[PDB]
Amino acid sequence: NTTGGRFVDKDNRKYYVKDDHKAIYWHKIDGKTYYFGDIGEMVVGWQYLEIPGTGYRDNLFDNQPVNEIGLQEKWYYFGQDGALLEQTDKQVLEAKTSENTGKVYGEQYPLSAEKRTYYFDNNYAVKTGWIYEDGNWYYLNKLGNFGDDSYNPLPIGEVAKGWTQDFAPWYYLDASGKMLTDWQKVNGKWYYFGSSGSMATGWKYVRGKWYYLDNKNGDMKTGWQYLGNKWYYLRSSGAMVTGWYQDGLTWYYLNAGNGDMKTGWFQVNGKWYYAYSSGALAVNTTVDGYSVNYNGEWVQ
Ligand SMILES: C[N+](C)(C)CCO
Ligand SMILES: C[N+](C)(C)CCO
Ligand SMILES: C[N+](C)(C)CCO
Ligand SMILES: C[N+](C)(C)CCO
Ligand SMILES: C[N+](C)(C)CCO
Ligand SMILES: C[N+](C)(C)CCO
Ligand SMILES: C[N+](C)(C)CCO
Repeated sequence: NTTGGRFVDKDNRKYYVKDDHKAIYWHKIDGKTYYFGDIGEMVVGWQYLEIPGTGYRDNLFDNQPVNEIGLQEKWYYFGQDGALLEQTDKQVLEAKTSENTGKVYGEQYPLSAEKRTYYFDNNYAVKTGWIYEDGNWYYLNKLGNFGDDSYNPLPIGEVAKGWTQDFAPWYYLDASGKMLTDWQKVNGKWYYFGSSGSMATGWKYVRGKWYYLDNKNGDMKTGWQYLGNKWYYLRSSGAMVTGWYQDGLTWYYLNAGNGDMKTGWFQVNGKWYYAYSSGALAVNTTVDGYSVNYNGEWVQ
């Protein structure tokens, strides 16, 4: 693509000069790809740059008009010689930090960070999103942090850990980035991630039992829960109860199918029972005149 010029050392930097003009941005020179930024300085190592190939940031020299278009940006790695790493699969590289990113030929060595595995797309840019590796799903960040002036792209392409949203469904990656599935206890509470990994919220039927995960935060509930102007009792295991349930000495009746707590007179196998407005089963007394025995049965 670019020819007739020659690399030059000057002012502690490396430039590519052709006819007294410093190349800028993306250039392909004799089988290798380089990036010279907005004024010519040759880059090395980790770089967050506008994507190449369009023409708006390619084959340009400081003696030319630069289109105001603001192109998408992604991470790229350049060798210490400024040559782009044309990887389409994976590479072990040092964790992107503030010290080892955006540097240029002529600057001192960064500061060791820690080696990590980075995956790449078919155009040599760091890959983002979900990936399945060695039997597990990992989420490679697609977004950076904050906005405009204080925007931070460092997180992009990194393996996510802990609670993470996918832009929104929530997921939880373990200490090594592994996405959890099914029942998992996190911070002492239970969560159900099903088989796809997305966090369940609200009511969920799992293995023949009903459970209620916080409609917002997803954490499994237990004990008495007032849901939808109805009471339900969830065992310590979280599983919903149906039928008779004794809390202390007080009895309650959870609807045989839906599970909601009953109040008022109700029948169970022909026999009549009465529950107060709190659910407490009436026993050995009279209810509006009708006698109820020790089992709460309406006797004559
Ligand atoms: C793990 N994935 C999120 C990619 C699968 C469910 O869509
Ligand atoms: C991040 N979540 C709200 C999904 C977890 C509850 O702490
Ligand atoms: C069955 N759960 C996974 C909900 C917890 C009981 O230990
Ligand atoms: C457990 N159920 C989902 C059936 C009751 C709430 O509608
Ligand atoms: C006769 N009882 C009122 C006790 C039964 C509900 O119909
Ligand atoms: C036992 N309950 C929580 C259902 C009654 C309080 O009114
Ligand atoms: C189970 N009951 C609530 C019906 C009474 C004890 O037999």
